[PDB]
Amino acid sequence: ADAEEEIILEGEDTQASLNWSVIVPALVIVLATVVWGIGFKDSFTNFASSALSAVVDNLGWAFILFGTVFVFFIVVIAASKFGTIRLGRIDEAPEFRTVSWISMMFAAGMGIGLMFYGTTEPLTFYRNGVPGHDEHNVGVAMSTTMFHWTLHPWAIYAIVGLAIAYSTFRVGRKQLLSSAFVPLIGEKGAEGWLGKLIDILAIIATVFGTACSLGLGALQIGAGLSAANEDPSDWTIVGIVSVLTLAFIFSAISKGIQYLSNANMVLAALLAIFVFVVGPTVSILNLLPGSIGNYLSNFFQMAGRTAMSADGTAGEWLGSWTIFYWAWWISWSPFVGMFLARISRGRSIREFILGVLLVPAGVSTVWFSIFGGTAIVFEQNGESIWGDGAAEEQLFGLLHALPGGQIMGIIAMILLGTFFITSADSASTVMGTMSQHGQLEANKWVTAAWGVATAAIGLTLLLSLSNLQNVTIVAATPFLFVVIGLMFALVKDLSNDVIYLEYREQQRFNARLARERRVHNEHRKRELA
Amino acid sequence: QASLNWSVIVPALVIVLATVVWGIGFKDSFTNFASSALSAVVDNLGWAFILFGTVFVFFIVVIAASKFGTIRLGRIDEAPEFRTVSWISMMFAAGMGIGLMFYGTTEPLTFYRNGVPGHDEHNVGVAMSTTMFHWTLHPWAIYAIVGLAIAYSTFRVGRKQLLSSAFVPLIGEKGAEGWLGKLIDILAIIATVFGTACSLGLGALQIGAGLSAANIIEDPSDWTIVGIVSVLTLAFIFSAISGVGKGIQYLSNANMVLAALLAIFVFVVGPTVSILNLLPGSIGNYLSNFFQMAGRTAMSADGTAGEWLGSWTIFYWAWWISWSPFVGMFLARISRGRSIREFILGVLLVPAGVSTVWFSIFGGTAIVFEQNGESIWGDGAAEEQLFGLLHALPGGQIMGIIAMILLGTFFITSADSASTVMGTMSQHGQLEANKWVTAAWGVATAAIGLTLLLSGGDNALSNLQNVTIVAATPFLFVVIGLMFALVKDLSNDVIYLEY
Amino acid sequence: ASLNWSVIVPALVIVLATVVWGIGFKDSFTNFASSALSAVVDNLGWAFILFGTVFVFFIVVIAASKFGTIRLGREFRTVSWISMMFAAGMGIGLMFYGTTEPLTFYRNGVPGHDEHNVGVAMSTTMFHWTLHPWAIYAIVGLAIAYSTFRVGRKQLLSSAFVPLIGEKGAEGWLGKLIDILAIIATVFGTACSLGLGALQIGAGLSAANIIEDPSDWTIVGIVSVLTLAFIFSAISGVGKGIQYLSNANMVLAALLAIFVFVVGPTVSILNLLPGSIGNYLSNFFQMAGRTAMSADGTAGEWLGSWTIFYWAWWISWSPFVGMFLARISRGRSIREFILGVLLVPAGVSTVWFSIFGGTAIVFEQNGESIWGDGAAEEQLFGLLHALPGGQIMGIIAMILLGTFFITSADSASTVMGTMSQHGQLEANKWVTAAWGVATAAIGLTLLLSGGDNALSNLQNVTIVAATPFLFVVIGLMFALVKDLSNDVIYLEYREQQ
Ligand SMILES: OC[C@H]1O[C@H](O[C@H]2[C@H](O)[C@@H](O)[C@H](OCCCCCC3CCCCC3)O[C@@H]2CO)[C@H](O)[C@@H](O)[C@@H]1O
Ligand SMILES: [Cl-]
Ligand SMILES: [Cl-]
Ligand SMILES: [Cl-]
Ligand SMILES: [Cl-]
Ligand code: NA
Repeated sequence: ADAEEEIILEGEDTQASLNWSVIVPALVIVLATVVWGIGFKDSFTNFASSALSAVVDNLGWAFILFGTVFVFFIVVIAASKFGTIRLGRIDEAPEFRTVSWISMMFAAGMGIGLMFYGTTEPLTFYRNGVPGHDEHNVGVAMSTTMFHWTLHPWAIYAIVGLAIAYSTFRVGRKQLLSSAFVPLIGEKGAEGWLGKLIDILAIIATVFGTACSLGLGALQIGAGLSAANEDPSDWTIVGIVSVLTLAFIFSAISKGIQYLSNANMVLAALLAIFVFVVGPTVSILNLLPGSIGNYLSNFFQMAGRTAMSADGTAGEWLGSWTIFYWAWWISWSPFVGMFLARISRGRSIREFILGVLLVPAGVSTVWFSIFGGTAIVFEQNGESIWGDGAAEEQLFGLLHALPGGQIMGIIAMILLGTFFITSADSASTVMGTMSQHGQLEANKWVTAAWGVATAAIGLTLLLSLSNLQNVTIVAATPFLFVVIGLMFALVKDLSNDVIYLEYREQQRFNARLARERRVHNEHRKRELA
Repeated sequence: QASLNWSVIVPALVIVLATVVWGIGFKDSFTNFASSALSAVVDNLGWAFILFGTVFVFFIVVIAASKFGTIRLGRIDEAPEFRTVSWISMMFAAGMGIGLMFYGTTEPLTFYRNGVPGHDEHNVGVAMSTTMFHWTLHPWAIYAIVGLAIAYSTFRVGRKQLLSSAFVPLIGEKGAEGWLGKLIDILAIIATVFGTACSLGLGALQIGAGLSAANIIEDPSDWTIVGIVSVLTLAFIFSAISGVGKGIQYLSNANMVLAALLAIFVFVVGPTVSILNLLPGSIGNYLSNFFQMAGRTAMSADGTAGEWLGSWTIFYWAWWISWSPFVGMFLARISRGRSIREFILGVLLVPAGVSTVWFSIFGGTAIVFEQNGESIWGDGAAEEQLFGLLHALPGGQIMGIIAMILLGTFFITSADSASTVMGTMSQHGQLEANKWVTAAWGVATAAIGLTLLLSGGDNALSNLQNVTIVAATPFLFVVIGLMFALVKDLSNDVIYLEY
Repeated sequence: ASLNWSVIVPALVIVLATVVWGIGFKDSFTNFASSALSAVVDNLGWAFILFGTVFVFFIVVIAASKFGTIRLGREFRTVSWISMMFAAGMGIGLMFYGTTEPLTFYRNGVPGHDEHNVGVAMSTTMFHWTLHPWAIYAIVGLAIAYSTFRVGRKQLLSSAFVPLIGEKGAEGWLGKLIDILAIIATVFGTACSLGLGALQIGAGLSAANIIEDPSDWTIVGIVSVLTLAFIFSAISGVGKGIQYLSNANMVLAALLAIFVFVVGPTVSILNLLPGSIGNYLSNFFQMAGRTAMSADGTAGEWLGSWTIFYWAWWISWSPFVGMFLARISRGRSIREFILGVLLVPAGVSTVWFSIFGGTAIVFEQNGESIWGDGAAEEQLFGLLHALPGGQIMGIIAMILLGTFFITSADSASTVMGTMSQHGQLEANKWVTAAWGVATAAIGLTLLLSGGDNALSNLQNVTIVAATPFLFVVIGLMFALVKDLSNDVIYLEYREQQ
């Protein structure tokens, strides 16, 4: 027994048997997407469309409904009795230091978005207005954006994060996105076909998710070069893709990820601390209460905005906006949960939440307040930043209108890169981890096999943005349910938790004990007469 | 014969008969008292129905979150007689009914076509968010109070299953049997009379305007809107005089089918995707606009919405206060041994779920019809709009015949479940009501339905509403004061003292 | 017996100057008011806005959570206690802006909203007079009352900062500075409040057919009269003076409102209770989020003379109010004290505005306006005269107006003397009458500095006076936390599992 016991400890830990049926079926869709997008660029882009108008139009309500559920659900679980439960066992304290913890996850699950949409999204919602609302409305412009980037999207991570972190550290299963479904699917099913199907959908959803954030990032680095210092031909779209395609493959191997994302303060924060002072410092402050206040005010209105909203005239806006962000963050969750779990060893199910929602929310707030704020201010001063309307161009158009803009258009260029890099190395490691049966430390070649093959989709979704968008949206549609159902696994798992049962056992006990106590003191007081 | 309090049955009868006589005999000097009182009630007591309507929702929710939420309806540490899933399935049954049939298509659409006060017209959200506001939290918060009350007094303590006993903490022991004890249980009865009879009329009128639309009867003549009732009035008796057990589940299961069937029909045939969109739209909006709706009044809209109210909000509120005695019993019965916290959340969410999807489907499909050039409005006659909706969909010719029947079945399960509850408050809290009393009440109640329905004449629903409003008005304070009894009663509970 | 000179003298140099400067250099004086006003507003407005809400959430978090159970002790009847404090914290408020505010927000609308909009005219008026302000009273009083009754330090506002500044700190230059700002803030606030009051009472005589002239020889009478009248009460201390007045003050309060409630648009006023509350909850966050950047930039000026002024004003009032709230709240639990400064004062503000603002709107609606020439200090009486028997009740309103101020003045004065003697609870009458008159004569300064410069200086000078004190009120928000966590009843509970 002793010889077969410890032999399996070093067995699964060393296990590098790359699942041939988890990797290949993914390599298939990936390279098939590349070729069906290189060789076929006429019917492929039609797939993106017809599919989108099917996903968005027939499942949009599901993103809309459950998107707001995932928020509440996890807000409950957090303030729930399951809160005190420690991810792993009570023999484990926080793995990394808190500040390094919250910083490693917020800088890992954060698409280049804040760069890309930070300046645009608010300035757009302000110029063109959003459905069911007037125009040039600061409140709605801010509240809406906030709504896209704070609690709503980040509770998605929390769910998958807690679902894996528990299924792994607390129970002891392998770090598969499918093992988190054991409470429902069973020990057998997670090793059956579904287990893979999920670990597949997870990988494919991860790919399109990263490739999108890659394409957008590329377009903006390129547009960042076009306006700052120019490449009409796709030499740099494929060249700057390489610069990054190789950059994050570095950390996937190496800690390098523990340090790369760590420096996003000298870069990102600097940019913000810069724009804060230089620009409309006061106006920005005015948008802090204006963002939180208005965000809280209009919250449910947004969760209710569907296709019938605005007298049925919003189906489009959603697809271009909200519904895209939902599906897009979803495609990221499979691997952002994987990562979030790891650094959350020993984190209570509660503290894990607040560090996943509140911190990233507070930043997303103070970020869109600066750039999206300053932008809307210039738009007001008649000193527009809009330009041609190309989001990729706007970011810098704003920076440049500020004393010391060129120097920051370079910083924000690299920052745009690193923002992707630090959140693409974690992707790869996970791409392979699932490629090798929850192999915590995947062979550095298999992860690099994905990270690069994932950028082979970026060069496709960008050379053949409504493709980087649509394809991503479609690639996440099924995995949506992988989060919706996951929201059930996490419950029928906790509810089967030892320490919780030991609590719910000593709970029933007392109602009986107390009952006896009061019933025999109702006789003492009744027999008294 | 028996000892069933005459002092509660005679004062109840006289007022029902007086209304049937003063409704039939003086069918012109009755409509006056109707609009005359309705004007006093809505003007002078509108702020009340409004202010307290929302109060009840706070009160109830505070009582679940409160440390009282752990207490369970019955002896200490008692447990449910049914499984939490069978429990739910019974409230689901309580959800669907005539009100949903009648106002399921009309109400939303109306708030679209016309828009509500303080808001623009053709507003999909607001049209739903308002509907929700009428049929979800607010209405059930009321029932949940009365229910919670009757369930505590009966199971936790051991008082008779009566509303008077619910007031013991305040009125005193001698009070439940005294004048108030009878008064309260009288108002409760007449409340249930016009409360149900209201539901009955809608059916009889809808069924009627459904025959003239199904091309069976020439027009909903004042002779047509009679044959409808009387036969369903005979249908009632048969289910009561041979054991009322057929109404609670033998018809419930029939309704659970026809209804679920019908809803699914429009759901799949009609704009399935739109209907779905109106799930987060209904809920999402209904949360955004909750308090703005809780603060709407005659002053609202620059002082120009006190009428919109008396025809909707104030009416419904009065229709809920009135039905609260009946629903309180039903709930109280199928909820013994359930914790208060678990009780409320079930009585608020399960039903809310039913209404949400239901309106989301019907109204939803109506609103989408409006949006896309194809209106079902017709003559604005809410009675016929359900069918109009139906006939606009393929096979909507047979579904219009089915709805005709589910109305009958409902007309029973409503006049049937009510007859028992009505008979119960007549016999000192007797659980199993007499086979003659219930059967008698149901018919009496229906007699009022016919009365209000015929007394108004052309679009008589006014009376139905007005009178219902006038019947509930006193019992609105009953419920309000019922909040106070519940609190002291609970603060005196042995477990909150044990803790 | 040994009044802290370093907290008094340095606190007098500032008020003994705002006079000579406001009287000697009349021009450059207001050129500072109008200047500072803009600096504070344009640059700190965001704060009053932001943290203003922090005060509501934080205080509600505390009261309902753990610490709420803590007692404020190791004295006064309860129903007298509420009036004691309500009267002490509430001044000219309901009387000066009780008719004009809803009526103004209605006619003109409010930044980012249509006009003739009842719901918002209430939501906005209610926003200013219910929770947000009274949370500013709960905090200061709390930090003090606790630092004193639960810990043992003196009632000096400074000592409530002990948990952060140190037992040595509240004795250092800050603890004094804190009790220095505490004094001055308390003074301007009552001066501004006195200016408005007397000013309104003056106009109360104009259309009263008693004194047509807004003559100084008249307002001065009313001013000094108020002074001497409340000096009687301040010196008469709690039991005999203050406690007796605050009840009488409430008595008139009802009598008036009751009158206006029956005589005026009864049902409409009732209709407004739900409408006032509902809308208030709905538009709450939107209002907490309304900033100078709201309404596309246009919201700047409005906030300047409405919201921000209010917050800033209530802050110049937190020192004495909150500090007095504490003294009369020994034994009162943390939950009983926080729900004692909010619920009832917020629930009394509500009924008030629904009866007055409601009638004022209800009038606007029937064409029978009561706006006149748009002079706040007149509309109250315009409202009354329109109601049968309003002539006599008009006089009651004038008196009650004096009362409202009086009950707030005495508490101020006494509390001031407490800050003048290292926390002497019941200081020498002569000192509580010294500040009572000292602060009083300041009222004349801002009133006799110019016509519009009354409103100009009373408003602005007050704002500045409570500009730094704002941080003081946000600092207590920390010192109070630590002072709480490290409490016996709490230390004995943290031991779980
Ligand atoms: O539904 C109609 C009801 O009113 C009728 O009388 C009404 C009718 O308008 C009308 O029948 C009556 O005057 C009509 C004169 C010719 C009818 C014969 C009358 C002779 C005197 C007694 C009443 C009937 O005046 C009454 C005014 O209310 C009759 O009483 C009945 O038909 C019924 O009660
Ligand atoms: Cl705004
Ligand atoms: Cl119990
Ligand atoms: Cl809408
Ligand atoms: Cl309104
Ligand atoms: Na006062």
